[PDB]
Amino acid sequence: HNREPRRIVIHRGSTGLGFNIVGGEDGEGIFISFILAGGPADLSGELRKGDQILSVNGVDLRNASHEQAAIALKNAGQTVTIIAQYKPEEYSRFEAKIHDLREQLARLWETSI
Ligand SMILES: C[N+](C)(C)CCO
Ligand SMILES: [Cl-]
Repeated sequence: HNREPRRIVIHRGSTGLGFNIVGGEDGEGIFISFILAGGPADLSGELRKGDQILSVNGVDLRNASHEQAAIALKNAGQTVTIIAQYKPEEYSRFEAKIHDLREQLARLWETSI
């Protein structure tokens, strides 16, 4: 898999981008948790679950809060230029939050874009 940052351009009409984000803790970043089948992100075929979102329309999200990221993505207009970087090892830390909890005995804080 390409692990280097990738410049992705999504064209959408008047809908969401059709993916979910998790993250926003300091040092954590903003990750794709889910891609909706038939949404603009899916149809493009370029984004994946476990991608970190580094930038949207020239707004740096590498250390954004969850709310900052959600608002930047929702308000990005119809031509969305994303810098993404595939980091599945870092992504598995979100899966470990739910796993660790069900073991130490649950949903992630997640927004649909
Ligand atoms: C409150 N949620 C995080 C679940 C969705 C909106 O950001
Ligand atoms: Cl660019």
